[PDB]
Amino acid sequence: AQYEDGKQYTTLEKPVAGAPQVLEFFSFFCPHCYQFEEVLHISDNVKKKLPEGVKMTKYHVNFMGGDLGKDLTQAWAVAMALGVEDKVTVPLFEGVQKTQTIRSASDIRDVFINAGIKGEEYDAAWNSFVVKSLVAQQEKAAADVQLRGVPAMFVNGKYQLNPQGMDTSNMDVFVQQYADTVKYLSEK
Repeated sequence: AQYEDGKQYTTLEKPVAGAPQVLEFFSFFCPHCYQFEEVLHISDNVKKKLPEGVKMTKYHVNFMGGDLGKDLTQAWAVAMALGVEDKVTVPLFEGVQKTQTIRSASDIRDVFINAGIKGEEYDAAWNSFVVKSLVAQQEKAAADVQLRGVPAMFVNGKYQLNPQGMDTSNMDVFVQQYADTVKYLSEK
């Protein structure tokens, strides 16, 4: 064809029932994720081309950066609860990978505070049970797909984006190609 299994995507030999339609996994420790977010804006360009009535889900993972990694997964859960993903994603990435000023849960908190979230409000969420189930989801969803690497995108629990089998000479072209593949899989 033009879109072949094993080429721009792979198929899960054990499909996942009830999965979010589009599901993306990242880590703030993950350099390609930094690239995916900061330079390419993958998640944004995928949105731009998805049909809609399509919901997009992004989760963080634990298996990178040990103790801090989990803290980051809890923090991302807080981001989701307060609806502030848009305001912390960049400063988290740059705190972890660029400036390297994030070394403790407290430093993570500083990003939120500087992003305008209120101390009381952050700590509240941080410890809230709603956040606890949101950590659970992120771990469950990753668990439901054998996830061992990031970035990673899944479409309806049956197809996994395979960016390695796509052209990278031109950034914009890689993104378009990525995005369109997501559309195609969406329509499958």
